[PDB]
Amino acid sequence: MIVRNLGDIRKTDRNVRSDGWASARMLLKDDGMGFSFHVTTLFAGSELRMHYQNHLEAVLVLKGTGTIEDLATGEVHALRPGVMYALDDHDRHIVRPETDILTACVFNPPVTGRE
Amino acid sequence: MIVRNLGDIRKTDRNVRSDGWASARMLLKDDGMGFSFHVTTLFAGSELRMHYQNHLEAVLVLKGTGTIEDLATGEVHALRPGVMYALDDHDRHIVRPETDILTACVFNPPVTGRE
Repeated sequence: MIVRNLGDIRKTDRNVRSDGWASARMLLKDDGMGFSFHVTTLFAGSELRMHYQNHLEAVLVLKGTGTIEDLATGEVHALRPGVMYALDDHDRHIVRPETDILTACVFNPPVTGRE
Repeated sequence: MIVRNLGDIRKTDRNVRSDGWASARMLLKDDGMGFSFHVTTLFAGSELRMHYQNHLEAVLVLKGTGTIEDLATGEVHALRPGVMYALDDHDRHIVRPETDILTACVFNPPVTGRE
């Protein structure tokens, strides 16, 4: 069994920061689960479009509010606690946090942490 | 893109209840992501040992307190918000919620919802 704490991971190189977000990587490919599992903070005021190519991602909103806009349809979806979105390589999206947003994220295949 | 709300799913047959827990299945195998993604409530006072055979599971604690005991080692781990555990078929564990515990859970391969 693995048992790990977010607060511990946040104090390590498994916690990464970029422009507009930070993420604590709880599980990465080398943990062997066949998916990665992250606790990701999306900062207020960012306009985020990143997607790791050749991966699928699911995102559960834990805290905070904002929007996710689907550029394929023009749909603007509310983000708030309990909203989940799922993305592939073909999605064209923009995530815009109103407040900071805390999320639980899953990638398949797993993110490696080496980019 | 998929975008779905916990409150909506909870009102459907994707929300299942058993002895000691209930789960809203956000993503199942038929959603095509290659993992399932659940929001699971573990009830206060339960002593839970279930594991779906031939699956891997990761669990992030969102709310509540309790313990997870590893019968292979005798380790008793605290459950509280931000603790993540991961299990395979070989783990021998008991989860004992003190309060109700809310979790975000990932299974690989995905749960089907047909048992």
